[PDB]
Amino acid sequence: STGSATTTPIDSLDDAYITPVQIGTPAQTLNLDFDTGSSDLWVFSSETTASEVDGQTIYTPSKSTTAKLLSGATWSISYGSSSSGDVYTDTVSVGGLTVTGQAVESAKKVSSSFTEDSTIDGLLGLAFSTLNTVSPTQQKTFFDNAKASLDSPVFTADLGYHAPGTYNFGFIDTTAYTGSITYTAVSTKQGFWEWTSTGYAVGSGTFKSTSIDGIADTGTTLLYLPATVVSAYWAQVSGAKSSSSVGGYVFPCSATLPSFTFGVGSARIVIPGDYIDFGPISTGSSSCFGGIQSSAGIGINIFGDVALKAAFVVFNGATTPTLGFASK
Ligand SMILES: O[C@@H]1CNC[C@H]1N1CCc2ccccc2C1
Repeated sequence: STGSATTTPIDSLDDAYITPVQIGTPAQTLNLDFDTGSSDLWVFSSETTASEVDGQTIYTPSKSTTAKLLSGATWSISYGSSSSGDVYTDTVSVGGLTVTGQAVESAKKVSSSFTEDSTIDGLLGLAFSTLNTVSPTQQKTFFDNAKASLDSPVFTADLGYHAPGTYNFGFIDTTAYTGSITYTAVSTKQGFWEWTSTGYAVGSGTFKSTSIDGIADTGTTLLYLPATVVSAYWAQVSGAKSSSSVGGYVFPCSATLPSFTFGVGSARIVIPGDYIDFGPISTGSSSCFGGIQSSAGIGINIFGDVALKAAFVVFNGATTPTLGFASK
């Protein structure tokens, strides 16, 4: 089997991407944030504290004839945002691919950042099932449950810049990229799609060969890299500065940003400069927020949407997982 669904930016800045998901019988369609950095499928629900719902579409398990409460099971996750609740099993379909018995984690509580984002109805985790938070019996991701049925045990992320994109399950659309796909090793030891980039370049500058361990994380907006790398990037933008009050590098909105290249083996993925502009820091300001930021406070480097949307990305869930990147 295969599935294919369109993913859409939630706003004009590509702050996140939503993908429609059918849950239950009859179907209840929710728009979920597909997150390759986490492993829970959780949703706003009829159980969510009413004051914490502000425009989201909710899952109502009592209206699904296939929903079954998973007795004694709870979940709780933190990303500074958080959410928690109880657990149903139900039928879940993405893009025509159906899993029966998927754990659907129904929120009783969500933090303010989720409440304040009316466009995101929950998350669909695509990291490794070792990170799933359900207790006392951990549950499998949608991809893990689907994998044996898929034509090939893979999914692909093709995120658009200011444009729609696609998540495919079970096949690699050879028309969606240029050149070849370069595959690179993955460590699953921390439960992530963790890999090592071979280096970087800023604009038209020389490529610096250096190992950068990080995660391919569709649920993170920005590109978080070591302080040395990030300083080298912003040094090429006249007037850019790290702002303690804003919480990262900012730059004059009138600037033209250079591209940023990252290495995948001997291959190179070029992020156009415009992908790195996250707009005014507050409405009407002429200072803009940068899309490449230091990972120093995080403890891991994160190839978030800024990086991934410059590529066609293969999440290969074969017995030894790998990641593939192609230009597009
Ligand atoms: O918010 C992200 C969306 N995808 C998963 C979430 N992860 C990313 C990795 C990470 C590393 C250190 C501490 C927290 C986190 C949160």
